Amino acid sequence: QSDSAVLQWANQAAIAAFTYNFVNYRDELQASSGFFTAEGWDQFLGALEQSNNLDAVKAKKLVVSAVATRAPIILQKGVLNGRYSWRVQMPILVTYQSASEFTQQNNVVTMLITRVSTLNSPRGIGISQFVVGPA
Repeated sequence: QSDSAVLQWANQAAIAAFTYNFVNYRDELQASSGFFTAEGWDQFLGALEQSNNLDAVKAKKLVVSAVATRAPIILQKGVLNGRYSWRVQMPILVTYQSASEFTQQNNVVTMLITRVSTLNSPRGIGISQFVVGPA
């Protein structure tokens, strides 16, 4: 598990979460579940639920897409609760658009990636915590 291996793996992860539309959101959602640890997935869902973004896309029939504003960094790394973790951070530009609309947001995604058995996640690592903020 390289630091760069985790960084990129964390790069796809973030962008994937903001790549879906009102037509396929269920496939896209469920697809990116491998990216997450057992609880990181529960956390990610709970966060989705609380946000409306999804209801917005479904309602206004939008196509979400995102791109990395800057390169992802590792704020801190090392053992957290007997599991080696990386706290990766990266800004993105989300683009909620349709035939009628076109919005953009500047977001900062922060993920806690930890090590996990390859018997459940062939990669070896997983997002234990996915957290979005503005600017």
